[PDB]
Amino acid sequence: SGPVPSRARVYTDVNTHRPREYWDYESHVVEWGNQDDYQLVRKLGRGKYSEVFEAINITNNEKVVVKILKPVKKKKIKREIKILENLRGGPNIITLADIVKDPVSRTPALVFEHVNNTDFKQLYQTLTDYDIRFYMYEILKALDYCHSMGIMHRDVKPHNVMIDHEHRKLRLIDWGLAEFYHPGQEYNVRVASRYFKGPELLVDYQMYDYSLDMWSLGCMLASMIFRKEPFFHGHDNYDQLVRIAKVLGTEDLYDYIDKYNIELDPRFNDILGRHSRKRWERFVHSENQHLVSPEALDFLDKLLRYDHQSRLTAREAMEHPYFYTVVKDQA
Ligand SMILES: O=C(O)c1ccc2c(c1)nc(Nc1cccc(Cl)c1)c1ccncc12
Repeated sequence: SGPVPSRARVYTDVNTHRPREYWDYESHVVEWGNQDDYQLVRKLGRGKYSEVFEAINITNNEKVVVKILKPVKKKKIKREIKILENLRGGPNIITLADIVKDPVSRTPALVFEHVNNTDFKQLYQTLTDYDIRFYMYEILKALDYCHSMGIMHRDVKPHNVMIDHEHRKLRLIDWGLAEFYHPGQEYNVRVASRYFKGPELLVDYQMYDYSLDMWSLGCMLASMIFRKEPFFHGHDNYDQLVRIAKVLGTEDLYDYIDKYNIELDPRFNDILGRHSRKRWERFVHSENQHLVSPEALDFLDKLLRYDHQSRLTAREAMEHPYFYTVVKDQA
């Protein structure tokens, strides 16, 4: 009978109501600067499809970041650029400063705003209960903004959240997997990073939406409040669902599969087994208790749901009691 269709509960038709130039990124004309305006200082890291460098803009001595793209479809480069241009100036969204090309190799590169980041592997262990609430609220500002702008990030994870802790400044980076939400579209499920993949990706339910990012956020929150990084530690995409099922239980998983008429891959039948929904208190211990509260657990419970439609939206999440003290302090 095929899967049951799904629509986002919020910002459903935002792209339909915009001119085609907004979302038809393949038609976007890119104007490439000369990479000679930037002098590379050092390599910061290598990605799946990019090499990132710290650089200096020789014209004004500003420190920037240059993301040299490895060859990918021109379609995909135009998508990242168009999304970054559409989101530019939005709350906690990384700023695309320039688009250049090396004169010799012709390799395209994206120039970004520099953030003085403290890596999550060093930062998260130092965060107070207030800090987690504060930064979660900052991520929510970025997500509600991009979702309102008709964009799903599709790769929310600690590496993609650059935090200048000294200045309490946060930027959501790496828009390379981001996509425009169009109601009825069947998207690629080979997105996000394993540990942050929502159950919709794991069961191959393609008609997903912005709510995908809310699952990923919930994975981040659970790792922060429980000091268990990553929270769901699967060995592969199949075992990832098993790890989730051992916490959220199998009853709701099978109800989700039923509701959407999802044809489940036959290997899941043997590996999923039967598991009760675990109480969040089972993850609380002497070393993380100070980060856990009834508000944190209620909020986490409302993000970590199989049914993507039942998760809090970024706007609903911002209104949660977990953030009452942050919201008070920001006024
Ligand atoms: O991709 C983007 O959108 C993107 C955008 C901005 C930054 C970035 C990636 N990666 C950075 N650093 C980084 C750190 C570790 C490994 C790698 Cl590969 C990169 C970085 C640092 C400071 N300011 C901005 C950025």
